[PDB]
Amino acid sequence: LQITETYERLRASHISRWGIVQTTYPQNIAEHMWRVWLLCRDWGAAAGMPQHTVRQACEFALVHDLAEIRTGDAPTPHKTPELKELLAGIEAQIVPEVAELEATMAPEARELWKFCDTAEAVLFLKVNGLGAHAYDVQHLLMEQMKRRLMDSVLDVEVQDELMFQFERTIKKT
Amino acid sequence: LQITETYERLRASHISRWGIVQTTYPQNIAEHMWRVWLLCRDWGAAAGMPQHTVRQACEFALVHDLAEIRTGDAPTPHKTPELKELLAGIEAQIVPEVAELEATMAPEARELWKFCDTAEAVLFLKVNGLGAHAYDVQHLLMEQMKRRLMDSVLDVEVQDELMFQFERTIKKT
Amino acid sequence: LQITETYERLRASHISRWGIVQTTYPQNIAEHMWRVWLLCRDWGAAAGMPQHTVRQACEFALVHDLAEIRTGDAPTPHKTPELKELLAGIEAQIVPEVAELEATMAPEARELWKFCDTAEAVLFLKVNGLGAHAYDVQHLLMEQMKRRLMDSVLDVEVQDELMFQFERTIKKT
Amino acid sequence: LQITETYERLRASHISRWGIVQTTYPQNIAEHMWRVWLLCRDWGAAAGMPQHTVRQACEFALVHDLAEIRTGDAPTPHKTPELKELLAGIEAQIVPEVAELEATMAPEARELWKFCDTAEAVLFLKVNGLGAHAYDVQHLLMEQMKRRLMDSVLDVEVQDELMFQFERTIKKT
Amino acid sequence: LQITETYERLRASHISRWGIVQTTYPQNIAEHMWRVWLLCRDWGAAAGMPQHTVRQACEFALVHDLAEIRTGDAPTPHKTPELKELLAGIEAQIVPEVAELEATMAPEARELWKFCDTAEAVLFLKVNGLGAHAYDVQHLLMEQMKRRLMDSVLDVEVQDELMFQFERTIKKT
Amino acid sequence: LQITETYERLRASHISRWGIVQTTYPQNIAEHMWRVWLLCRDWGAAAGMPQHTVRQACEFALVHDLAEIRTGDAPTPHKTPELKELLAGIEAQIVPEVAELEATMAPEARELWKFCDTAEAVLFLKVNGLGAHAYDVQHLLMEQMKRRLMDSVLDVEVQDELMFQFERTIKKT
Ligand SMILES: Nc1ncnc2c1ncn2[C@H]1C[C@H](O)[C@@H](CO)O1
Ligand SMILES: Nc1ncnc2c1ncn2[C@H]1C[C@H](O)[C@@H](CO)O1
Ligand SMILES: Nc1ncnc2c1ncn2[C@H]1C[C@H](O)[C@@H](CO)O1
Ligand SMILES: Nc1ncnc2c1ncn2[C@H]1C[C@H](O)[C@@H](CO)O1
Ligand SMILES: Nc1ncnc2c1ncn2[C@H]1C[C@H](O)[C@@H](CO)O1
Ligand SMILES: Nc1ncnc2c1ncn2[C@H]1C[C@H](O)[C@@H](CO)O1
Ligand SMILES: [Li+]
Ligand SMILES: [Li+]
Ligand SMILES: [Li+]
Ligand SMILES: [Li+]
Ligand SMILES: [Li+]
Ligand SMILES: [Li+]
Ligand SMILES: [Zn+2]
Ligand SMILES: [Zn+2]
Ligand SMILES: [Zn+2]
Ligand SMILES: [Zn+2]
Ligand SMILES: [Zn+2]
Ligand SMILES: [Zn+2]
Repeated sequence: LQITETYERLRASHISRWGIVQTTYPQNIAEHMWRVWLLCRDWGAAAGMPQHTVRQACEFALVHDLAEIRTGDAPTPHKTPELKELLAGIEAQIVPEVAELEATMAPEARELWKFCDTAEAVLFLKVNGLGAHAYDVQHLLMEQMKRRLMDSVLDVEVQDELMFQFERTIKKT
Repeated sequence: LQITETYERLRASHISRWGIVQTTYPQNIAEHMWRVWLLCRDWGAAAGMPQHTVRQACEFALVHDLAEIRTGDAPTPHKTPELKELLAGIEAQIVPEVAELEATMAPEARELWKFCDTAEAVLFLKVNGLGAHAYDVQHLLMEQMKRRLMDSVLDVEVQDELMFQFERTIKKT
Repeated sequence: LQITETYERLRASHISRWGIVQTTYPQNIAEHMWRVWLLCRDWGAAAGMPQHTVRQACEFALVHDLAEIRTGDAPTPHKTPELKELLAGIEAQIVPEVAELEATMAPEARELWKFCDTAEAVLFLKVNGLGAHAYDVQHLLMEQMKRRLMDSVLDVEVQDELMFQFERTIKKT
Repeated sequence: LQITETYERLRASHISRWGIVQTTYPQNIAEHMWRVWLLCRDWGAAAGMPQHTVRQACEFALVHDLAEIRTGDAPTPHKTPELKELLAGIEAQIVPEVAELEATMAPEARELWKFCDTAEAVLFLKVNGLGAHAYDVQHLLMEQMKRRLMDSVLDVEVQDELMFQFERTIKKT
Repeated sequence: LQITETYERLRASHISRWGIVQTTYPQNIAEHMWRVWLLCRDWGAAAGMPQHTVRQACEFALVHDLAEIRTGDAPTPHKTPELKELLAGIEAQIVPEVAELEATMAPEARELWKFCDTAEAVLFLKVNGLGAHAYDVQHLLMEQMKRRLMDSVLDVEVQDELMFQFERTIKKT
Repeated sequence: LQITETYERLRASHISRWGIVQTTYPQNIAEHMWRVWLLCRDWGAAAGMPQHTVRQACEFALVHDLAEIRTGDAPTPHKTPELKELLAGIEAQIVPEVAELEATMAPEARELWKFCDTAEAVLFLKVNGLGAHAYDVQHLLMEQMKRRLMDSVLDVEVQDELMFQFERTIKKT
């Protein structure tokens, strides 16, 4: 069950996202993780967050979905609290090193990562989603991203910078 | 959570299989279910199974993966007994009519359907799988299909006809 | 010429539709037939049509394009009366069992199937058509579907239910 | 019915070949016609055919499938003599200028074009065909190409040069 | 370095355009060159340009990007004067016969070809571009095409006919 | 010319590799950079290289191809010394921060990165290359990778560990 080999980790590019949403092509988790990393790096800096916090978010961004090489990527609405509890234990056996990183993340780093993880998905669908359901999902994700950010421990000035940058970015995407 | 609308059921063609395996294109569950239906129809008849049994397998084949419109399609190795128990309850809320059909299926109809469901996957990868992992998955599925068939309640003559037809079919695929 | 083998019938998923129209991906006839079957099942029931009629439409839906495994799928405008007459004889040699089903279909079952066959195509292009020609084809098909329905033997109440459901479905597609 | 507009002729790149054969992507008739043109140019010259003959083959190569913008591309085995007779009249209404060119082609130019048209298809499948049926089609086409060439009016020395070049080309494709 | 073999020239269909722009699929240079050829043929005739000029533009259209089989297709904004000077020498070694044709082209033939080369790209993106950057590129190309045409040696009546036909064509694409 | 905005950097996933090689799909530079990063991380550690060296290789891996968002990805054989000299100056204006990182890299970090950059390409083609040219490119890259490694400043024990891991990985890919 545990992922221990580079040949397995390389299969990040074989793991397709958006399994219940029509898209122009099957996005893989490697391109997703790179883009989330980029957002954490750029937007963490734009928001003036401490370097140690941005570094932690970026480190997690690059590995956070590796368990999906075994589990597959499952749709957000399907990940209820009960399923997430079961998946957390399974994922900790698959990638214990990722579980350890997740357990060490500071709340501010976690909230930067989560904002960027959802933002990347909205940005992806803006270009590559097809049809009414995909459009609804894009907009639902954007609402969820904003609600989570607003209720988070991030300072309001940081929240505002993240939304400033998100909106500038999506307009040009 | 429950799927009640035709516009949702049409999204069977938006649900991608093989989320952890490299393939030439993203196969959807609609084409999968049609092909499983075809195999149940043709191979149930070739094996001389009673018409009522073949009909039940075929009816289930056409709807059996509909819950994935909500849950996504998850990889076989990930569906452990504990996860399947949780998924069974969730899936019964998503598509109660499919759960009712599953609970009424005769063992012989279930075993025909399961053979055909796995055979379809092997046949798909024979053409459309890419790389060493996909090749291994194709062959693992074929071994699992044979083991399940051999240990099933189907008469040995039926088992042999199903394997006769499977092998003739894959040679020409 | 006759299709007699399961390995050939499985090639339904190798037969590409929309050969003269730009689309986001090549839809095959297996996913098309599954979706037409679904529409016949759901919309026949919504319209209160007799169970025997809906069953006949659904049975035909699952096999109706099998001859295309040999002939290819040809564009609707190209299928003039003279070509259709020639194709009918060829198709009857390719899939005599499908020709027999077609010759037994009740008019109401035929009109349900034809409505759903065209509706599926409109719905597909709504999501997956690309460019001005594809848009025109989508809208032409919708006009043809409505005209055929209005001139059909189906009761006006059935016609209205079919259009009610079609319009609700396409809005959400 | 007649194609008269550049916007319609540009849809050559919207017309997909291989409608009954699994391929890695949907090849269009524009890339096909360019490649057939290239083969006529290069192999006609290699074979020492008169410039006027090579020019005629090349001119036809660039337009020969334009009627498919209306008719679709249909599979070779389906084009029986009776269907071809009907299609010839339809195609002459669609693209009268192409029909006029075809009626003026010298036999040697026609045989160069036909060799190259089939060779291009073999070469395409060598790279992009998927599965056993596609492999069989590739090899059937190669046999048909050779038989037609051997029975043609082309001098044996020309036949041999065409096969010399075909075999060198496919080895490196 | 020099391209001398048909198997290499056939790789025109392996050379992907739009390497920095999101598109629905990877357009190759063979389909591009066919479409540019078509535009030169049709629009040169519509504009009443001399047959010898249209022929020269068409001949160049069919081969003009062959060096990209070695160099790759590079984005227009990246091709600065300094890079183009270096590329011109490299391309002349790759395809000396294409360089010779380019050096013989009459200015009016060159301007017809260049208009059509850019028009084809705009028309392609109209259908197949995805996202805001692709939209901007489509519109930038259209502005560049118009500016080059207006400043060219082509008579104003020819310029107007080319724009008349371009606008009619894109409206229907 | 300079890339300064997150919306531009996100277009890493819009930049297609393998522009002159047939592949099953268009790989983008984001998935490439993630995979190169992974190889640097895993294989640098397996080889016992100092943490500071592996970190530097990994940092560069994640950004090293960003200039291609403007320049496009060009084929290795085309990047002659003269072209690389010109590109180095252009790329330094596009992404000065990447040029600064490149100029600070220790030789051992550079050689780890270069090994992994080429290995990733071989591994990609092993799964996704199509046809004889792609096969030749895969094997040429593997020979180039080995020659560069053997002539590098890396200790022989490090070279051997890198080849040990590469060969184990490709066998399972
Ligand atoms: N509302 C939604 N409906 C369907 N799919 C969704 C939704 N939100 C996110 N996703 C996708 C994105 C990833 O593939 C996966 C979560 O990482 O789920
Ligand atoms: N061993 C396996 N590894 C990865 N994927 C697999 C395996 N077996 C089946 N599948 C896929 C097929 C369906 O998408 C889904 C089950 O219906 O899982
Ligand atoms: N007006 C039209 N123009 C082009 N293609 C069309 C049109 N109507 C239907 N189709 C397609 C759908 C199927 O592939 C096939 C008929 O089943 O034709
Ligand atoms: N034996 C065959 N089976 C299936 N398809 C075939 C066969 N031969 C040619 N083709 C395809 C190539 C074009 O799409 C079209 C003829 O131009 O038919
Ligand atoms: N402004 C632009 N940005 C990005 N890509 C562009 C632009 N203009 C043209 N192209 C593409 C089309 C061909 O692939 C190639 C030139 O033949 O460059
Ligand atoms: N020999 C070769 N022929 C063609 N393409 C090649 C070759 N080697 C590498 N590549 C590709 C990989 C990247 O897209 C790009 C370099 O990063 O060039
Ligand atoms: Li999807
Ligand atoms: Li997959
Ligand atoms: Li199409
Ligand atoms: Li095909
Ligand atoms: Li692109
Ligand atoms: Li490529
Ligand atoms: Zn994620
Ligand atoms: Zn199934
Ligand atoms: Zn149909
Ligand atoms: Zn042809
Ligand atoms: Zn060009
Ligand atoms: Zn690189």
